Amino acid sequence: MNTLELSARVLECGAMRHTPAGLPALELLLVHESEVVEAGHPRRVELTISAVALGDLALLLADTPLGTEMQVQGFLAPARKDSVKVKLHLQQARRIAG
Amino acid sequence: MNTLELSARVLECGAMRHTPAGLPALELLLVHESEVRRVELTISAVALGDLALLLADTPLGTEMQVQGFLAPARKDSVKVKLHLQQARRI
Repeated sequence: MNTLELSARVLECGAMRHTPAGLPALELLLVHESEVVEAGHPRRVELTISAVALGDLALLLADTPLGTEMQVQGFLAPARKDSVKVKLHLQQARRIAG
Repeated sequence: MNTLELSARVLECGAMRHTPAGLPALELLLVHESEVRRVELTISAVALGDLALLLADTPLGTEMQVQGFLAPARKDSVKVKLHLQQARRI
């Protein structure tokens, strides 16, 4: 089990790249903001996380306007081998239109 | 919406403490295993109140199913922490 669901705004949207096998790959920077209750107390949560799309989601998310609201889900992986930093690997994403 | 569901093994289980409000608090280190190399996801988790009592003194190596929200370890930190809202053994 490894699945993160998150609502966020696109803070940065990289240039479209491709793997050697020609697969589209895109890196984005997402910023999440919300209030949550912890142990029975209110708490502001502001999370910035790097996310990677590969394949069809990369094509879908390519050139997303900055500030765009999104709803994504995917799995967490270390940024780099043995890294304590984490990156979200997108499996689902949808661009919300205000 | 900010919810992470994760199966993991307890790599580190800290000593239980208490916040300035007398609330029980515990810090653990969890490791999740995935395939393609040997992908090893490590995640620092924090348990409060009742969950801290449940997880306190958990033997290392123990398999857990956890759920909660992610937040930065601190102001502008590049590191994250999983704030546990649910957790269960085996």
